[PDB]
Amino acid sequence: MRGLSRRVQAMKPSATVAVNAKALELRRQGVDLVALTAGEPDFDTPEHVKEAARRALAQGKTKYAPPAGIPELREALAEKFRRENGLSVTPEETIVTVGGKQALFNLFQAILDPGDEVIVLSPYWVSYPEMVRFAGGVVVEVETLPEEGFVPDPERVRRAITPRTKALVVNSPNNPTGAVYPKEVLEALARLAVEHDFYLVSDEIYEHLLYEGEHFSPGRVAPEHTLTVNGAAKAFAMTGWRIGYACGPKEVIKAMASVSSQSTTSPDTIAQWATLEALTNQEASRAFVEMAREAYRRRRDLLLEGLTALGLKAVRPSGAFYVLMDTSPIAPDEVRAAERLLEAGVAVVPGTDFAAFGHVRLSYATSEENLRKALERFARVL
Amino acid sequence: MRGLSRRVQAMKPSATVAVNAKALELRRQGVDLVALTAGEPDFDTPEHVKEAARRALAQGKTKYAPPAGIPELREALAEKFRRENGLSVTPEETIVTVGGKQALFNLFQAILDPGDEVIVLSPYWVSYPEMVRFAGGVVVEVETLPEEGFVPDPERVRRAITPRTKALVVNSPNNPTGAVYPKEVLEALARLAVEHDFYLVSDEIYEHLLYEGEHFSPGRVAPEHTLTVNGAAKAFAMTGWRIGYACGPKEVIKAMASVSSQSTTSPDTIAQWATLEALTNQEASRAFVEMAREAYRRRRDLLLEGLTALGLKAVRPSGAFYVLMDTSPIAPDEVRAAERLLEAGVAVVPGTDFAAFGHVRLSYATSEENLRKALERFARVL
Ligand SMILES: Cc1ncc(COP(=O)(O)O)c(CN)c1O
Ligand SMILES: Cc1ncc(COP(=O)(O)O)c(CN)c1O
Repeated sequence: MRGLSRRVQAMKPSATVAVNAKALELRRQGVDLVALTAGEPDFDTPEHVKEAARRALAQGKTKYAPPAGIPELREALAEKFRRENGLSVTPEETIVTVGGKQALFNLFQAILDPGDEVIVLSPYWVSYPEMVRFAGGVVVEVETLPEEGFVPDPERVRRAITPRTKALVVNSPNNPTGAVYPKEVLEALARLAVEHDFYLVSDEIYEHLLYEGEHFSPGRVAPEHTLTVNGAAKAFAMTGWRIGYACGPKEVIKAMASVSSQSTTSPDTIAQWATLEALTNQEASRAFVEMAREAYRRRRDLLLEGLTALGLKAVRPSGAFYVLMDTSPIAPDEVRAAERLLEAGVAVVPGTDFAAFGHVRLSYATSEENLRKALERFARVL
Repeated sequence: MRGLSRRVQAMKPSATVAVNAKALELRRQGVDLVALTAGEPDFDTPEHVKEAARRALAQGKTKYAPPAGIPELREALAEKFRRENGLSVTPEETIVTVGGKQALFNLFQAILDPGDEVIVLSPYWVSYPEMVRFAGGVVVEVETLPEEGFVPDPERVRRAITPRTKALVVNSPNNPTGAVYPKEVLEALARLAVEHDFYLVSDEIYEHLLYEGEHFSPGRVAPEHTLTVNGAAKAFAMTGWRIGYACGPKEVIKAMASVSSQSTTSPDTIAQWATLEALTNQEASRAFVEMAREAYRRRRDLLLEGLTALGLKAVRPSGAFYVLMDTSPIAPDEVRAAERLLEAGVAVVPGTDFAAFGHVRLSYATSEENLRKALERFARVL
């Protein structure tokens, strides 16, 4: 017989991706709207990275790369995790994937048997629950509170652990909250994984878009229980290049490259060499990162001051480029609230699927002009 | 508890990929060996395609593309399947994936429930069985005979159909056999799918590397049951670019883009624009294709004549760039036979995992010099 599988029938395709398409299609309709839905830098990818790509193209580096990635990138990855994060990985405990998303997807497909539980901290990124269930696992949510700055309380987390717990997913800096969890809290979560024997999956793609505090890698504390996921996407404005990377226990990494060989073979060879440049050319990349960070910081402060002045509540973010705004003043719920905003000319992502009810997610990864323009419309809505 | 999943523990990572790494590492050791294991063109990707890429880089086309692919490529895809294959698809029934492999992987994840059977014709490509089982399906093998030119007998196929049959996988031109199935046989297989109500998955990536006969797309006969898989990899020497495409029933295509959104988001944006050029610039691409085909043809004939002279058997291929060679004269089995050849300085892929026992797979996608050099070593082994 014909027909789709149950797993695909159960799955929700990316909600953030979906709302972006809608806001983009509305502008084609000539509709004047300010989109605050983007989850990607407005800056183009730095020139040094583009040159590395042109150089690869010219050198004929267009053939298949190994499932785990070109050796050269793996060595630079080992160096980056070591130098920037304190992790003691070897190139063999490193892997390159089609974006950080495929690092996570291949991760779950490699460690989840049907029924295995995965603890997810809410508000969580739209994709965690979907990937966990597509692999057959069960999502166990542990709540994070705004009054606690959206930082996890390791005690609420311990109370959600069961004999079925296979993994715990931490994301700092956080999407959609923008929170940066303290070293102490991360060490605590890392200890729970060691004590109870399960995997800590640390999603660090926003590590460089930090404005206050410091970035701590739990993998320093629990090295054989931790899988660190990262990527070139946010740090270098390389979202469309599709290059992510991860490190951790050699056996899990080796399992992940196996899934890669039977699905995508390996990521784009040109994009791989381009990324090698972003990582090794420290002077040039550090320069881009410093420049983008200060621009985002400047946009964060601008946005937050405006919300405060309009009497809209929002926990002050310390990383990433998102803000969860309490929509109570606008409507009784995020869906109706997001509808009103769209009608006022501003597109936001409702917090429904992030489990951030009563809130809406804003992105300050656009021009100051757009931010100011959005703030005016918020005003009239109120 | 910690531990890998049972599905990943059951899976065999790509065998062809593995033997290539070994032959490549041996040459680094300074070992003098001729590798006939490659499954990729020796030609670099044509200039027009590289230019389209440079133009995209320069225009800042580095952001996320939609899960199904940039609209422009989908429209050109609809035009290609229509113009080149006789398929009546629309852009909405088209999808771009990270290589043809992800088209197939996402396919099976979207239509296979545990226990669903998928008929696979042997010798089959190493990855079909692995992908089928990773999604929970069961592989039902239907044998193809050398004495019948490795062309499937639709009657043996009908006798393998059961109430559990969800799909049938056809691959023409074929890897590893190089056989090109006749229009009649393809129409017959397409009818079985309609009659018994199941999916026909037609893997056509080698459509342009055809030396004798014509390429028929079964999707013309059973359009609502067929999923045509293809890619830029073989036709344009774009293996490392990771761009594949497929068309078929809108609901299945839409399910495939959903899996993409929760795994890789979308393929490389730069590689997508590069591919748009390969498809629309017909004069330039047609020129590359004609040139490469005649070079492969010239290498096929060279290889085959040499085998014939050494008294080694092999069915004469009409497409792709592989040849299944009967290794009886060399050893009692492909594994021992592949071992002897390696020591004689020639690396081949044993037919074990292709279910082509007693055979070894050779690739004539290298210089005439390499082919001649390999033929000398075959001589001394005998
Ligand atoms: C929290 C989080 N983790 C992982 C990713 C993966 O990103 P990509 O596929 O673009 O690397 C994203 C995308 N922004 C993200 O927001
Ligand atoms: C029979 C067959 N089908 C599909 C593919 C997919 O190729 P790719 O991922 O490089 O597009 C290949 C690779 N050569 C193949 O041999």
